[PDB]
Amino acid sequence: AGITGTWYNQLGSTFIVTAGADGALTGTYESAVGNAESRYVLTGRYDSAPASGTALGWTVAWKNNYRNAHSATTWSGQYVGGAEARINTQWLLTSGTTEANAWKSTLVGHDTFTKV
Amino acid sequence: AGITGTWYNQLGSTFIVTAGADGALTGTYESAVGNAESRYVLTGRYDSAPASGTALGWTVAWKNNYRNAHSATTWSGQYVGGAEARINTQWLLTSGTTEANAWKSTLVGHDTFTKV
Amino acid sequence: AGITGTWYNQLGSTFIVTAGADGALTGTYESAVGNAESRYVLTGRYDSAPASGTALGWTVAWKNNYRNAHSATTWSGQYVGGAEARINTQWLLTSGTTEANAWKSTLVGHDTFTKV
Amino acid sequence: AGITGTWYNQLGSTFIVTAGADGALTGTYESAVGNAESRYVLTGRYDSAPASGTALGWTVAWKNNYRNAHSATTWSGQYVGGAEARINTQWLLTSGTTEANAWKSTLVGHDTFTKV
Ligand SMILES: COc1cc(/N=N/c2ccccc2C(=O)O)cc(OC)c1O
Ligand SMILES: COc1cc(/N=N/c2ccccc2C(=O)O)cc(OC)c1O
Ligand SMILES: COc1cc(/N=N/c2ccccc2C(=O)O)cc(OC)c1O
Ligand SMILES: COc1cc(/N=N/c2ccccc2C(=O)O)cc(OC)c1O
Repeated sequence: AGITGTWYNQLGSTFIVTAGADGALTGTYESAVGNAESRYVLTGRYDSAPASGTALGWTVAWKNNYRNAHSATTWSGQYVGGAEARINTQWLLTSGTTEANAWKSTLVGHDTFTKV
Repeated sequence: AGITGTWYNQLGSTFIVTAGADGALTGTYESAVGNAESRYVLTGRYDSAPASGTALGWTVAWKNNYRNAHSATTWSGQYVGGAEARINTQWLLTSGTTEANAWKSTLVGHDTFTKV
Repeated sequence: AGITGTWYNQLGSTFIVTAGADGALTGTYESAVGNAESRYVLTGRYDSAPASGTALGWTVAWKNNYRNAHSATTWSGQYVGGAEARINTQWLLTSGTTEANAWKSTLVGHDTFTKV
Repeated sequence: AGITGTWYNQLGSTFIVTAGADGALTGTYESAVGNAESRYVLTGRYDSAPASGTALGWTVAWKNNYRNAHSATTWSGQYVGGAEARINTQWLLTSGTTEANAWKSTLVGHDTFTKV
């Protein structure tokens, strides 16, 4: 219930998610940045029996019917309930690269999600 | 096909994955370290129409029928096919923490998966 | 000039730094969290001829005359001038560990520094 | 003594370091990748009174007499002594960027240094 809903990050990206009773996370992601357009499928897992924030993570491969950025982002964070529910994350964005360029394949950042 | 199979990291953890034609990653993860025992459900996404490496990612919430470590790991990387196929990753392990311990909620590492 | 001064992060930690004409960073760090007390020596490097933020980084080994946490933090970020000068960073905190526990040796986070 | 010497990462970059009794790391870094040429000054800190691995870190701003990549890398890790001494690190490479490209300013990787 807590997790399920629409969330936006500081970049203006949109995350629509449903938390299943089995610890599954499914929804779609709409990105404000990068080489993207439209929504992308997301899938993740969360602690369906948390103690403290709720640990969760999700992935988006930046490929839909319109574009392919040949990359994937994984968000690792925790959900924090209250008046102002937030999802605090750290993410890794890996681009498919040649062996020579593999060293600079992964970006790291942090996103804060606000529930609408 | 290539991604689909049983993989092992340096630590001896086992990742059994099924790669869907649509870009879905589904499977089971069995760890060799941490507050864990047995297999855990994994879910991810991958680039199903790659260009050189194949971008992918997945999440495991460290909760099963036996234990709950109140944490989740996300692996972000690329599959490199060939005679000696590998999955080179970087991971974030976030524990559910109180707001006071939030600064030290996330661990970062790298794992190399092979079929051996 | 820009970089040189007293800065505080969101945790209430204190960073006193002087930027040398040669791209050197020296000062002391006073931590609000962890197993620390008093100041610790810091050393870093910055782009003394920036274009865009100014790229910089610094390290602190958590050892002084009073305590030893057997760990080191490296902050990688950029300085951004203006009315409100800020240092936006990502950090890695590695703890000396045995080979068995090396996998969980490194924490990752992000700090924003405000100049006073 | 142990840390002091010439080390090489997987990429073939060369790290010449001097470890001070007081916990200072000073030296030169010569890269094998990126918008770089020649040696760059490095500065860091290390635990000079370790317990098993030895925590350390260092920074290189990618500016010298020949080029300026307007970026800086920080390596955070541990020195493991013995017959086959190694320095296992994780690094953050931040480029100076405009505020619009700040989200993708930082790369993350891992380097293993040996004396061979
Ligand atoms: C690699 O190239 C691309 C990058 C991209 N980054 N998104 C993100 C990545 C990490 C964290 C947040 C976002 C966020 O959007 O909130 C999005 C793309 O789809 C537009 C794309 O093609
Ligand atoms: C929350 O702290 C925990 C950490 C944990 N590390 N595993 C991993 C973490 C990152 C990358 C690989 C592994 C790997 O095992 O391959 C496993 C746990 O199992 C419950 C656990 O609770
Ligand atoms: C490992 O154990 C310790 C950890 C510690 N984290 N500091 C930090 C680490 C990363 C980022 C910010 C801080 C910050 O303080 O702003 C500080 C210690 O000195 C108190 C200490 O012993
Ligand atoms: C700003 O983008 C750049 C990246 C760059 N990568 N080096 C490294 C980065 C991280 C870890 C190891 C290395 C290593 O070389 O061992 C080197 C540059 O030299 C100017 C440069 O400009």
